[PDB]
Amino acid sequence: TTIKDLWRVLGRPVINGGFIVGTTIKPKLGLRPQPFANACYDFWLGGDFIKNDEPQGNQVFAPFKDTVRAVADAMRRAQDKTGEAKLFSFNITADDHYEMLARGEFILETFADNADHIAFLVDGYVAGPAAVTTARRAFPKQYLHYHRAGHGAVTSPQSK
Amino acid sequence: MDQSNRYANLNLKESELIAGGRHVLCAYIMKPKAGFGNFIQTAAHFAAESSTGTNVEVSTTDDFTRGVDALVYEVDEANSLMKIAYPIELFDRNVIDGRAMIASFLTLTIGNNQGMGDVEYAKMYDFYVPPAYLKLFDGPSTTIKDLWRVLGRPVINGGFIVGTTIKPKLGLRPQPFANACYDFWLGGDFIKNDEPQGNQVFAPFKDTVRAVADAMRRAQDKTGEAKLFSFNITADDHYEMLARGEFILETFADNADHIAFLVDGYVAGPAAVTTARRAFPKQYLHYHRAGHGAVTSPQSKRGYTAFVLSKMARLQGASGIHTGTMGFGKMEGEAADRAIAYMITEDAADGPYFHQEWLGMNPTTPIISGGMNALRMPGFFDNLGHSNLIMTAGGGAFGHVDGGAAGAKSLRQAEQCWKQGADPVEFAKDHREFARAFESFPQDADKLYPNWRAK
Amino acid sequence: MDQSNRYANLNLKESELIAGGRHVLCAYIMKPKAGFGNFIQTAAHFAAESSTGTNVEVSTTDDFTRGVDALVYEVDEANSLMKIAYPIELFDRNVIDGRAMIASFLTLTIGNNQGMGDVEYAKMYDFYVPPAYLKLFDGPSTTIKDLWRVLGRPVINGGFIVGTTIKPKLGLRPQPFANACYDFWLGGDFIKNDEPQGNQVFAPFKDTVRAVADAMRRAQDKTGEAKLFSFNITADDHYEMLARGEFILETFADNADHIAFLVDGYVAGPAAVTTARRAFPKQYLHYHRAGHGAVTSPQSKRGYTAFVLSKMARLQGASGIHTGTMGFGKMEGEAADRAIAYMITEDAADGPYFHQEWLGMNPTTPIISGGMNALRMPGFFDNLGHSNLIMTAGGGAFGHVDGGAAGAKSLRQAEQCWKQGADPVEFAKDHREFARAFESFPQDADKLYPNWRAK
Ligand SMILES: O=C(O)[C@@](O)(COP(=O)(O)O)[C@H](O)[C@H](O)COP(=O)(O)O
Ligand SMILES: O=C(O)[C@@](O)(COP(=O)(O)O)[C@H](O)[C@H](O)COP(=O)(O)O
Ligand SMILES: [Mg+2]
Ligand SMILES: [Mg+2]
Ligand SMILES: [Mg+2]
Repeated sequence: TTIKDLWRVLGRPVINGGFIVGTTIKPKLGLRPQPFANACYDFWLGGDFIKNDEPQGNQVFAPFKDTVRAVADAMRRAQDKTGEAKLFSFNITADDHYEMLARGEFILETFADNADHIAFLVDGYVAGPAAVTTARRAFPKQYLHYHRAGHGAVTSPQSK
Repeated sequence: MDQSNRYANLNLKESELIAGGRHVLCAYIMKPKAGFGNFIQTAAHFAAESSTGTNVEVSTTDDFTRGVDALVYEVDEANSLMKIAYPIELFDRNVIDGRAMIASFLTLTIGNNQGMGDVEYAKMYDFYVPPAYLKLFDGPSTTIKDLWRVLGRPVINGGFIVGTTIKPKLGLRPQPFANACYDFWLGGDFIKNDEPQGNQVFAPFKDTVRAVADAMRRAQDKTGEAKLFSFNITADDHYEMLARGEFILETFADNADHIAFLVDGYVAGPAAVTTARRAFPKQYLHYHRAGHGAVTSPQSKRGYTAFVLSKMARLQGASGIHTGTMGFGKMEGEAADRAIAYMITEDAADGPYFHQEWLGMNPTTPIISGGMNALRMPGFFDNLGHSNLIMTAGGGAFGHVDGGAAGAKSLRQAEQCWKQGADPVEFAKDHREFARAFESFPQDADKLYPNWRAK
Repeated sequence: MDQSNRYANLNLKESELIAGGRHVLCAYIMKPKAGFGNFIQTAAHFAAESSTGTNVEVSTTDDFTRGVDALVYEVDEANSLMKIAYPIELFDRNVIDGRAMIASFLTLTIGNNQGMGDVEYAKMYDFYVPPAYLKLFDGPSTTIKDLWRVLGRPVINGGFIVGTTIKPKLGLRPQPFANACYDFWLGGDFIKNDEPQGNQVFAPFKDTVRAVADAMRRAQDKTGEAKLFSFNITADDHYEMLARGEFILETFADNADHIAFLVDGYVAGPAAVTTARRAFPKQYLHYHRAGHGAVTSPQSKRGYTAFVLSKMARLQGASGIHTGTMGFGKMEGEAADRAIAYMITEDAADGPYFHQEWLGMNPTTPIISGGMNALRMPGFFDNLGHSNLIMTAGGGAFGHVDGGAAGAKSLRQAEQCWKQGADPVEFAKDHREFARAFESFPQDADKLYPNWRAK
């Protein structure tokens, strides 16, 4: 999957479809499910793309399924309001391969006719190539968002 | 009962329906049966039985239902033409991934309406899919580009892939089968299972696959060239399809990307094609269409055309599909079928009724097969205009007087001749295998190149 | 070119081929295209392209291949009849369980031969399967018997199942849909999804299943009788079919054995039917055949007949398949189609050309649908000879002047009328719901019972 598949969903030209306006939901952690979805709604009124901050997942104060449901609702309300398509990149990073599947499958089922508006984010450096490949091979039809948190430990020029 | 007031609106503009992007348009050649309704009444009933209605009024109908009625927006009784617009909301979607299914498109647009007692016949010649519906289809994940890469050819316009079908269609035991594979590969690139070849009692699946894997390695070592095979994994049982595919990929090991998977999509159905498409997206999906002639034939006035079948196949995710020899081979076909090739390869193309933008959806390769040989190829390429495709000649190769290997080279040389724009008879003078194709099929040479006995 | 020497042996006796039990026999109505070979030459080539050969001689052919050739063993040009014997060794088998697949049968017996350029048309009217091949097919695992048991009827000859299809075909949102279900169930037994109903954006699958499950519980409490529903689980993607099937069974819980699974077997293909058959063998498999008319119609001279389709469906494992209204409804059909019902229900039955022993393979129910109502039912039953079947009337029930519940009862009473051998008009005097069907469909009542308004 490429930006082209994101351009197509947005109704942009598939060749040089241009700039995708995005944000990361902040606070990095701490927003409970509905406050999270409200911020998503607010940004989508002016922007295209929203990613989970890299650690956001299934924290005790923001349960995964409740948060996904609220975000799906926010997407529908924002698209109804603006008349334009909106995208979200969900973090499905996990140690357990089957947890990654369970997260991805629930998201795609929840979003339903907006399923192709969904990207899957993987913390590829800390979880490893194995996590990246899990998402790549299980969900090839969903835009695979490689997040590289932790990479700086080696990639920094300070490192030799 | 007359349902034209509800299911017909000829004041609708086709250009506005397209621009709106909320409708699938279908163009039919339909004729009402005598002793029922007139053209519009029948067309209206047709639309109803294909969307929201039945043959009588029901109390359960509400205003929301009426909003999604399929509408007859254009008719031309003189040419028996009928055009229907389907609100895209009608078509079924997967619960698991929100994507489209061609089975739904088929059920509504060409299902029960094919059995209506008040219709004599009705055939779909074209359909239009808008972006919002188009982007929900799988589309091809693998293309000829990936075959070109394995062969070491340029990934852009990598050219002609010389192929064949193993003959006998059935009867070769595992090693005789593999020996035929080895022989052809000495001169050619591509080999497919004949469509019924699988796990016959006299040619067990695993033994045949093993022998062919060995044959591939021996041919690649001998020639120093990469070789391809398209294995039939068609089955009723989804898990049989997986088991066959998985064994093939494991057996071939480091040659696993040399493997294509063949599916008899028309008789086994869209479900079988999708099984292969979704389970093995990294393997070239070879859509074989055996049985299609029952409806696509011009002799038939029912079902859908070969154009329609090919266009559906692209949405389904076929890496390549058989498009026929366009009148140059043994099967029914027309030169005008070139338009079928263009519709499945280009990003923008014209159908008989609708222009289609594919929005960067991957192309489907035209696979040329059916009584082709070296002599018939130049004419075929002239009509199509390019050779960026797969062509197979079973009889044309193994029926070569000098054997399968020579047969393969005759196909290679035949395309080189067309590419060079040379005269076939003159070209043959400096190309033995191609020249020997004249003697292999003298009846063809006599008809195609009168007074060829120059040699 | 001329292959009659190899692929034709008219000295073969059909009785010995049958007694031999080593051949699948197929009967075609074929016409050669003008300007090619005669009948036997064309039939021979037909056999070649359907078994071991191609349109030319190949060097790879050995004596073993010659042994499994399909043979033309009978011809009658005057009647355009052609009979071919296929050695059962030709047909593909599963690696995983050694069982048969109908895809192979289709690919060989009615695949590529439907596109041959030298053939004008060819249609299969009958086929024979010998024991050695017959026993390798799944057959039905669930039958009407399992529905009768749920209803509390005798498991042998449990009688008529009063059914309907929910109309509008599409457009009812979840709760209006469930309301229509509840209403009909007050008078009827069985409800099926209209064939395209699934997971439309305005009627999400899981919400609809939930609403229908609630409707079933409410209707059963109210009536004190068991109620059945047949859900469409058709999809391109095998896993989409499973996801739908599993959710339904879990949702209905202690009513799970009240559930049938409907599959559009013709457009989705044999692969889809088999997915449901093998994944849910304990759930009634409802084979819906939308699209079939494109080949089975007598207007078509290609493909195969409805008889052939039905016979295959029994092998495939269909619990029931639509067999049509046999001329009494809105779809194309003839009274002689009664023979189709007999072939799929009995252990021994005659086809147009072949007698078939089924060796105790489970029966397939004749499912009657298409423009039926209370008024049309007696005539239909007279021609068939029994009412041990499922009949649905969508428009016939929800088009009833007093609503779905009254519609349901009118169908019940219509069958009660026929079984009692009473005169419909006289019977109506003491059965209001049935009498009100006359007023619901006055054009039907006028022809079927001319002076019904007098009384
Ligand atoms: O069985 C055959 O006849 C072929 O292997 C061709 O063999 P030859 O090369 O020996 O003729 C192909 O399956 C047909 O061409 C299919 O037809 P289409 O491509 O029209 O669907
Ligand atoms: O969509 C329909 O028309 C039906 O639900 C009948 O509705 P009605 O009762 O309102 O006519 C059935 O699918 C057809 O009968 C199929 O034909 P067949 O059984 O011949 O395959
Ligand atoms: Mg971050
Ligand atoms: Mg073939
Ligand atoms: Mg129906």
